Amino acid sequence: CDKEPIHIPGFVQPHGVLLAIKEPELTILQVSNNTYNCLGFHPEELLNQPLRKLLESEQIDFLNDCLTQEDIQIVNPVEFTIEPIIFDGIIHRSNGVVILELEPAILFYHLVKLAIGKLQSTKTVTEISQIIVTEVRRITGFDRVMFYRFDRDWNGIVIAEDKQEHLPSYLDLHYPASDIPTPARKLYSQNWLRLIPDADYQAAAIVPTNNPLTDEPLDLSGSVLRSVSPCHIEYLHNMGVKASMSISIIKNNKLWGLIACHHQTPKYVPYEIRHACEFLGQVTSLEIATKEDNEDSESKIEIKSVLAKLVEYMIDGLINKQPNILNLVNAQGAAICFNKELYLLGNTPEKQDIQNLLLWIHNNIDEDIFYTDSLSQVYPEAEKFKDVASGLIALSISKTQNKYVLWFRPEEVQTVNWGGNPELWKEIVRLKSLPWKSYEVNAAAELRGAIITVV
Amino acid sequence: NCDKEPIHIPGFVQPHGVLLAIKEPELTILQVSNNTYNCLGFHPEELLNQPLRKLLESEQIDFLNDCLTQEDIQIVNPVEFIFDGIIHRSNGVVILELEPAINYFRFYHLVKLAIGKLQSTKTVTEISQIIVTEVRRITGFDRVMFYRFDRDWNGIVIAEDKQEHLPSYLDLHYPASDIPTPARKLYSQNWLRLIPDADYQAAAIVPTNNPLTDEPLDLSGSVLRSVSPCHIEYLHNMGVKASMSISIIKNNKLWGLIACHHQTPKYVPYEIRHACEFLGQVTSLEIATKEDNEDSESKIEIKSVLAKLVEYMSAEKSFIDGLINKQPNILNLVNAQGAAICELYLLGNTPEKQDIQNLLLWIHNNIDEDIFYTDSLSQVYPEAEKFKDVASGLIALSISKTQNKYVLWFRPEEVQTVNWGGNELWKEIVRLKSLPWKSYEVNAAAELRGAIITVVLRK
Ligand SMILES: C=CC1=C(C)/C(=C/c2[nH]c(Cc3[nH]c(/C=C4\NC(=O)C(C)=C4C=C)c(C)c3CCC(=O)O)c(CCC(=O)O)c2C)NC1=O
Ligand SMILES: C=CC1=C(C)/C(=C/c2[nH]c(Cc3[nH]c(/C=C4\NC(=O)C(C)=C4C=C)c(C)c3CCC(=O)O)c(CCC(=O)O)c2C)NC1=O
Repeated sequence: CDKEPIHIPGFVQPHGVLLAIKEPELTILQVSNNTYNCLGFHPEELLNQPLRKLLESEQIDFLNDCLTQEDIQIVNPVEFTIEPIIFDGIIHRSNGVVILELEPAILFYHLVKLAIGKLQSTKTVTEISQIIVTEVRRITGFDRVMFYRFDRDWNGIVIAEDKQEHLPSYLDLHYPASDIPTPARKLYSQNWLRLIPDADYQAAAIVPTNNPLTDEPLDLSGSVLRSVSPCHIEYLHNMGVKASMSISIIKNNKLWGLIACHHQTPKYVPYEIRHACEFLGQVTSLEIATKEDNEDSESKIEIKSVLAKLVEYMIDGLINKQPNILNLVNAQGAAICFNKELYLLGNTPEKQDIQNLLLWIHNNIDEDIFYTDSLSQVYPEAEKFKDVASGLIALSISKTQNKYVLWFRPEEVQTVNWGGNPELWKEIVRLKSLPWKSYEVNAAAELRGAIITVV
Repeated sequence: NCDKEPIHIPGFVQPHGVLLAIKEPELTILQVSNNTYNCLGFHPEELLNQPLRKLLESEQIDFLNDCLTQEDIQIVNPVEFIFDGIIHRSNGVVILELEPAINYFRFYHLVKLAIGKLQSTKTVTEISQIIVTEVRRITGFDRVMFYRFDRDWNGIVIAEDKQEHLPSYLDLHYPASDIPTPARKLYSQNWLRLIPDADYQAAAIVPTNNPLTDEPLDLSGSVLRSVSPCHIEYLHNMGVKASMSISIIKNNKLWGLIACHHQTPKYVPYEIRHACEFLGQVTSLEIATKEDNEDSESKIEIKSVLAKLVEYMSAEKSFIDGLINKQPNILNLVNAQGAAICELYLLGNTPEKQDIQNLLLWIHNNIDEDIFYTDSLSQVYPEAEKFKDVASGLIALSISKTQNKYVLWFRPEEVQTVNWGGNELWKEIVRLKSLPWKSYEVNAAAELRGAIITVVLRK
């Protein structure tokens, strides 16, 4: 599945025409199969003929001036005419042979400028998600538009949705990482927009399948007409999705998420709308990456500040004054266990249970800092106090002196709603606290030296 | 003072257009610019609490209602009433601005080519030169300058495309006083601004207050809004009789301005205006992407330097020998040219012994923080003037304030020659001051203190 090269299917979607054209002669090296019905010329009539076979010398002068540019895509939304049939066209190099793609014409900043400032006023990522799904639905008119964030395991989840009122909601449904394989994620990373105008499309083959000069298969990663994987066309047929459009939300040059637009009737997206939506991806990708670092750096500076108030306080100021020890790592409870002395704070396991956990940590843990979001899986007795200390951060200030600090977090029962995973599927996570942030555990490890310093 | 001027409600508008403040949804023309009688054939008193239908054809107000049904009217701008109309709701009454209506295939083609050239850039300076060149090629203004703002809100001409004979204002800093806070906010709201004729006589709106609510007409969204007198006096002072500006915006803050200037009067059509405004939006997103990626690269390499330093401290008998002798060393962490780990251990271009000893004396006697930094050590410690050549910028890292365990970084003085346009030329020499410390460098210094204490307590 991840081994399958979707980027070189050897086929294209019927609605457009593909022409791999070598340069400088502009000889037509490769064509699709729908070159006849769409362009009139039969596929054998076009092969190895120079591009002047179907284009005017003035349009060819235009295309050659486009070839002079450092990147041809600066001119990309080209308009050619070939019965004065009109075609929007896409130009891009791949394996040297310039791919040209023709989609028939339909007879833009105002559409986006509302959305740009509407995104500029956002505060949280979820606001960006809801605003962008609503705006993409209003611009496109798709029956369904879902913002779909990837997680640390590259699982999907419908973080936002805007749909037909009669359609079922897929909100906050998780999907397995298998549903979007690695080659698909790479093509989404390299393509701002992906389009499947009709799920019932009969693929037209690229004849010859290989480039006549190089024998290499034609690379179609940047091709807007690239054939869909049947493994996904069958999935669209299962859902009734006769039209599909994905906008790749990218952050740190990697696929932060997707915006999927499913339409029950088959739907062709005008280039002026594709320009409006592909531009909206750059705005959403920037507003998300900017809002995310603000929530993280402000969280990181805040954890750094409460440690500073703790250091100036100093056992006295750790458990007493307003920025207390459990504020440092956002714990629910805490226990300072110095020798036979025990200082509880917040909600903690009873003193016998804490002494048992301390004997366990003295036997097992061999590091100054140890942390888990589910203590029950390593210290099974913790199941009795899962509701006060499902999560633990042990800070062994001194192994020989029996000096420990134990942060405690309550169980966080999670109800993960999958669309199947190896129909609806609830997954009930339990004995698991809210996971520790990395900076919280780093501040907890730093607190050991901050405690030793005040001797 | 100048920062407390309500420029958004002059009560007047630029003569070249006609403003009509109409109350929704009756299309009742509550307010008109006084110049209606000349360019419209209708006296200002003829359209007061009158329906808009008396002035516009019913075939055109039928489209206007379909525009008003939308959540945002601006999608329909410019309406074709021969006049170009701009509709935008503001302060109750919707505003209808009418301008005379002035093929153009090369214009849109080079517009998209300019958008692609902006997307092909890799540094902010390339975006600056490209956007000024393209806006000049699109508009024909005699002068086009990119005007980046300072953290002190000083301007600076970072890019310029001007006439061959015109003076170059490049690199000239300008005082923040030139752009008062309300003007900065209005430029943060209105993305494009035009004064077609600096010598214009303002057209008053009758009534000045809203007839139904005794409120000023909020011209903040108006494209015909009259300029404040001070800006027009400056336009007379340097003789540019027509101006355009494109707001560059990042994080909802005015990151800069693309100032256009013309010796002759110029009347930019709404099509070229909207194209330049979209180019400014593209330039804003591109500059934000470049700056964020550059900050991410510098932060990642600084974290890698810190990780290598921690690995050296964990793989050497004394951590000072892993911080100094090994490469990357402690200088790589904060981009310093000198260092001194206090005993004492020098590294690189540092003040000589007894000079650094006096610096540690002043540090123990005065500084009262875990970490301290300044780009001009001499102005808080005069003795540093004797060694400003090697240590004008300092980072004092208080590993242990009590027993005097310190780490100091040093930067040489970098003399700056700030060529000001005002308090004509006003060159200002800045000395006794090193290059400014970047915030991530100070963060790396504090993280180095924490990692040093951790590896020390490992012993
Ligand atoms: C309710 C459940 C549910 C799931 C799981 C789901 C997954 C899923 N699979 C794909 C495409 C999707 N899926 C696959 C491949 C596979 N995927 C597989 O599960 C297997 C076995 C293969 C094949 C080996 C590919 C290669 C692509 C990308 C195709 C393209 O965009 O051209 C998308 C993107 C759809 C679009 O952009 O139009 C989604 C959301 N959608 C849903 O609604
Ligand atoms: C020779 C070069 C040159 C300079 C330096 C210049 C100044 C200048 N001052 C302002 C803002 C600027 N400046 C002021 C005000 C003031 N101005 C003052 O000198 C004082 C003392 C005040 C305050 C009382 C205002 C009110 C505005 C905003 C005007 C507006 O758009 O409403 C702009 C941006 C306005 C626009 O986009 O047209 C410019 C270009 N224009 C030029 O052509």
